Amino acid sequence: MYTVKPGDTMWKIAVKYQIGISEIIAANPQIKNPNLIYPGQKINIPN
Amino acid sequence: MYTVKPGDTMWKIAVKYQIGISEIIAANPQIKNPNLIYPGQKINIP
Amino acid sequence: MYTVKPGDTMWKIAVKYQIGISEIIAANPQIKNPNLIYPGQKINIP
Ligand SMILES: CC(=O)N[C@@H]1[C@@H](O)[C@H](O[C@@H]2O[C@H](CO)[C@@H](O[C@@H]3O[C@H](CO)[C@@H](O)[C@H](O)[C@H]3NC(C)=O)[C@H](O)[C@H]2NC(C)=O)[C@@H](CO)O[C@H]1O
Repeated sequence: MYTVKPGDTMWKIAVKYQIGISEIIAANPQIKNPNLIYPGQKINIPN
Repeated sequence: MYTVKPGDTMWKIAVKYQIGISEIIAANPQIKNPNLIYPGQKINIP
Repeated sequence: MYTVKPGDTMWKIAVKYQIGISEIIAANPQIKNPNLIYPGQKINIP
């Protein structure tokens, strides 16, 4: 549900959606490490 | 067939040369982490 | 309070510590250019 933008970190995404980082991680169990994601990939955000 | 220069990122090389970001990443599976590239590295242009 | 590993960038260190790039930049005003950190350099992680 969010397309990663250049420079984004998980904290920035968490700030934008006002949700904890661990909730975003739990929505994406296929991700090996968020340090491998690149801009233009889309991650799921639980509402 | 592009040599990384200081200051480059994979997104900047894709935007500057008009290559899609998923295409440049898929052309370069030898880059373990697309966020970490170094000057002098050669990357493939699809 | 953290030693830069070969292969670290400020963005990778921020993502490891669950913080943002501005926060790690703010903590390190001795770093002239946040894109350029060196192996073995000591930085602050707040
Ligand atoms: C896929 C994508 O574009 N990701 C973005 C990241 O690339 C970008 O981080 C910056 O990445 C470059 C390239 O890896 C880093 O430069 C490297 O930095 C190290 C440590 O200083 C240095 O040894 C390398 O020589 C140098 N390489 C080059 C080619 O100059 C740069 O430091 C990263 N910047 C930061 C602040 O961590 C991040 C952040 O802009 O965004 C991703 O979206």
